[PDB]
Amino acid sequence: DDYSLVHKNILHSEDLLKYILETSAYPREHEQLKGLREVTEKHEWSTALVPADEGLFLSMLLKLMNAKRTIEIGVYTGYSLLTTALALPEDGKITAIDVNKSYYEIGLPFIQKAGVEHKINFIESEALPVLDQMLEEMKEEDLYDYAFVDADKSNYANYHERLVKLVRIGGAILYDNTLWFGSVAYPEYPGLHPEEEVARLSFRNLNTFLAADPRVEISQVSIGDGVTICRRLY
Amino acid sequence: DDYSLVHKNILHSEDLLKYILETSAYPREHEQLKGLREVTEKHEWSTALVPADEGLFLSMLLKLMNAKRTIEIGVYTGYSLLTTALALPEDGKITAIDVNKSYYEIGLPFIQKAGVEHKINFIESEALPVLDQMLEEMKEEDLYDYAFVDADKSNYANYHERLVKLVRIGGAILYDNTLWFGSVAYPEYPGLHPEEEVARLSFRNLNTFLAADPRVEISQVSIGDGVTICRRLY
Ligand SMILES: Nc1ncnc2c1ncn2[C@@H]1O[C@H](CSCC[C@H](N)C(=O)O)[C@@H](O)[C@H]1O
Ligand SMILES: Nc1ncnc2c1ncn2[C@@H]1O[C@H](CSCC[C@H](N)C(=O)O)[C@@H](O)[C@H]1O
Ligand SMILES: Oc1ccc(CCNCc2ccc(O)c(O)c2)cc1
Ligand SMILES: [Mg+2]
Ligand SMILES: [Mg+2]
Repeated sequence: DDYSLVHKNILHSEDLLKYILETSAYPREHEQLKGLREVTEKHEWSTALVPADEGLFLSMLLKLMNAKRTIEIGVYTGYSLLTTALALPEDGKITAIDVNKSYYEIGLPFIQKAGVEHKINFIESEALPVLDQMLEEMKEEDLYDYAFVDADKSNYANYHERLVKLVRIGGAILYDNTLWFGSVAYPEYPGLHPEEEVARLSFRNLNTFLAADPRVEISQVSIGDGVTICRRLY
Repeated sequence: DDYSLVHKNILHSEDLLKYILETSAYPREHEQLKGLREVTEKHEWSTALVPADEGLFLSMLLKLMNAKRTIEIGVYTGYSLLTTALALPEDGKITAIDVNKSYYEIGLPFIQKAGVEHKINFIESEALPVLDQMLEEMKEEDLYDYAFVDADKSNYANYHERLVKLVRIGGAILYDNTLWFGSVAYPEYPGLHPEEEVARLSFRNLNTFLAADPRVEISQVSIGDGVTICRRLY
């Protein structure tokens, strides 16, 4: 009623997305992930929730690459965070960052019931100052295997400049929402809320930049709202 | 053309697909992959060609899991095979299986000029006999890291029972076309060629079976025509 893109999906039909969720995603969704999702769906910002089919995709990536130490930028109620914590080994460690811990406390009971809260170091701050402080203290043997970026959309390019130094060589950086409900496909797009237009132009610039960035290999994956996987080359 | 689905997209517009390919895939596509794709686009069976954005996704998965030995079932002109060979290290090895070597001869010059043909063992045969002989010969030290299944659609479930024993624990099995142009989303779908309808039902059964299969964790990804990633648990 205030933002324009919230009822749009990138697949050709709602029926196909429902088929995917019902056939493949929900039967593989942890019970605490199911709980966190269903309370979040009643929250006013439920449009920002990472969907269940994308969540299982993040879980698969974490396990295939044997991730141990991860960083999560943009937590909200914690669906992707809890997804990550359940995918990591028992000794896995996550640095979670979000300006608003009130959202996080919506999901924390489910994280606790899942028995994975011990893996999480939550920092209530803006992401950039923490990443900049991490650049001064980071030791080469302390680099992250994996980074999920899902915070302020207009700041992804700034996040990238830090994360290509905070993630190990061969580690992964994942940028959520890089297709922005399909609106990135046109130079001009009508009738968006000013912040949705800022994010749209930001993603158009980020997609072009990442495609030309020699520090990484990339794969833009038309899952959820678009996820761009980056792999650090040096 | 006899098939009915060949031109249907699973994204909501051609413009979105073309944005992804033009922005994120084509600029990252190896020169020999581009040449192979262009020749194949002129072939009568170009519909079955793995698309460029999915190719980068397959390549990203291989590198993040540091795959070294792979199997490829369903080669055609070799786009995904070349993709796999370019991702592997210099001493990587691939077993490629297809019933029609003449398709493979179309892309072979591009594979050779990429300098990666030495990694490929091409077997001109039906996949099931080869897979069965592989299970009779395979030692635990020889198990594959990664398997890409993209051959006779109605036989995926049969391939699956062999491949869950031929990929290592923690190894990945990927099935192509698991969304089948979106037509899997409904119990019935009018206007299909008979063997288009057989594949559709075979994928509907396959997707339900894979979601319940305790031997693997899965992730169905709405990229290309749908890719289902399986990871062997035991
Ligand atoms: N500058 C900033 N630094 C850190 N977090 C920020 C931020 N600006 C916005 N955010 C947070 O980023 C989140 C985006 S919604 C994130 C969704 C979440 N990944 C999921 O799994 O569902 C919001 O919770 C918002 O509070
Ligand atoms: N029983 C069988 N065993 C092995 N290959 C088969 C087969 N039946 C069909 N095929 C082959 O499977 C291929 C499917 S098209 C595969 C496309 C390819 N993966 C790409 O990257 O473009 C065809 O080449 C067909 O010849
Ligand atoms: O300042 C904004 C930016 C965008 C909107 C519209 C969509 N709401 C944000 C959103 C949507 C999906 C996500 O995945 C995500 O992280 C966030 C509203 C206010
Ligand atoms: Mg998001
Ligand atoms: Mg295919």
